Amino acid sequence: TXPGVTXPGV
DNA sequence: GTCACCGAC
Repeated sequence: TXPGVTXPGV
């Protein structure tokens, strides 16, 4: 996720 | 986080 908690995705 | 397979903590 994010960053934080990438994306999704990448 | 939650998948797509990458991201970039």
